[PDB]
Amino acid sequence: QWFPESMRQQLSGIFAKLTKKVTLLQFLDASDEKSLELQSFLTEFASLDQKITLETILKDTEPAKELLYGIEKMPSVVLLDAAGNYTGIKFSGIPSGHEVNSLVLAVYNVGSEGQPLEASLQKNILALPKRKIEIFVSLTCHFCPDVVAAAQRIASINPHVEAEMVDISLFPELKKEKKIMSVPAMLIDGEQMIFGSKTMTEIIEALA
Repeated sequence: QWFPESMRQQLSGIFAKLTKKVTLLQFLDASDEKSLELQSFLTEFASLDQKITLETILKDTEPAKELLYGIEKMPSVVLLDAAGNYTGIKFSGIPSGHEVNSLVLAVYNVGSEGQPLEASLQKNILALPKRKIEIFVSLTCHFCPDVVAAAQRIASINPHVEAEMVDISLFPELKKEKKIMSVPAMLIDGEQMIFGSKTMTEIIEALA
């Protein structure tokens, strides 16, 4: 239902490049509709390749784990590498529709060596401090996934950077509070709100 053969053909090409295992860990609230929707989406996504595993934990049954991953917004899924460690990559909401690009890229960067990158960028990425990036998106926003994938790639490389995709349409009170008028919007820690499309260099500069 979620993925047509047209898209499975595309994603099969990318998931052939996976050299390492990857775990998608959902924190499932059984009484919320969006959680069960996310489970359905992730179940079908995980069946696209053997190296992708879906693990399910019920919300409010593992407080130690929820602390460790910083599980606040719902619905929620986090990415773990082959060793079982938290990559810093999180999705708050369902990355369906056009955000499938973000989940695919995140899984690729965690499940492989990644694309070859300029050494100047590589050393700038490793040089960053402790950071928490929130990338606000809508499911129909065409320029959003590229910004999510750039931020979430930094998180995959640097162990202290964390990158959370947030479907802002699911959190209307946060939209008014932080004044998220356009999208993609990007919030680093608390502090700095950055609207519009951005490059890897610009994102690293705002994270410096």
